[PDB]
Amino acid sequence: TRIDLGERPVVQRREPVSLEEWTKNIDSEGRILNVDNMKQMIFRGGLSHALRKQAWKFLLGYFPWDSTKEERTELQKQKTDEYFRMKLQWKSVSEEQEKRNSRLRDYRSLIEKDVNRTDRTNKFYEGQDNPGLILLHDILMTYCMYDFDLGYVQGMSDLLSPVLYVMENEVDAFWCFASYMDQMHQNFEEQMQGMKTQLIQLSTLLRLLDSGFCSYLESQDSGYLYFCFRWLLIRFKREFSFLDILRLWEVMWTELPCKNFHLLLCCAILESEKQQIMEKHYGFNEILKHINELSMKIDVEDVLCKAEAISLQMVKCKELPQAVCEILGLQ
Repeated sequence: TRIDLGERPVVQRREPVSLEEWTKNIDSEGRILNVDNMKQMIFRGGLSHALRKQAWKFLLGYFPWDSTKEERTELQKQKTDEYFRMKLQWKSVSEEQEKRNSRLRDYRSLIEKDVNRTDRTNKFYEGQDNPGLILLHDILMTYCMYDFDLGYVQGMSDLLSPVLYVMENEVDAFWCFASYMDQMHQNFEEQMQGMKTQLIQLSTLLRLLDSGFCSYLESQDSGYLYFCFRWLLIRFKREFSFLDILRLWEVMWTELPCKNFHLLLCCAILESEKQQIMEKHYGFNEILKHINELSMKIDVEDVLCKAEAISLQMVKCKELPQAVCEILGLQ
């Protein structure tokens, strides 16, 4: 016996924010007028392709919302200088230095490995002669100079590639990736807490939604949800088309409707596959295969709707447990 969530609302989404709608909210000083409203619009509709390059800078934290234009143009000047200063640090490393730096050449081999593996049918990264791959490589090496303790960990190029695609500039892509890595950091740490914390948080959400399904997974030894690992590490990057991911991440970065919205996206997908898994009586292996084969077969708009529908239903609940309250950011 547990919580009655009540009925699930139906969610309606809106058209993406146009370049024109954006420019209207900018004053003469280049400040943004209604932030909360713009965030609501970006969450509700996403961003038009033309608006994507400027607005992501604000979404990712590269440009502060309260900034003016002169503060931004001043910021880019410092960030350009700060970037190439760090790029020079690894680029001036000699063969002799590499022999004696084990951590550095380890990072480099991991980078070269993932880069060749990243988005190779995309126009930006296609072909072995593509400048885009060099940019991927360079930005990732420079991030090793920026954060040497973390360096490069597998899956970080999957996070960078859409950011590099949108920004197209080496300096801009780095600092956007840099702020993106700040929130994504504990995913790639040595003993990784925050992958474990997210899996714990995720199961907590599911036990509230359908506890029968959770009891099922425990019987199938799927109780710790390792099949959700790929989802959480790279934020669904492998489950969606490149264009779909752009829209998916735009919406997430608004930080609306609640905290850890990406966990509810997991719930959204998981409730759609809930019946097939239980009927066909899938075990841990069949579940992992079923979810991996679910790639590219998921509609973004449908999932964003269900995920928000769920959050609305949880926040409204007076009997909602405190553990979930913390996860959704109500505390």
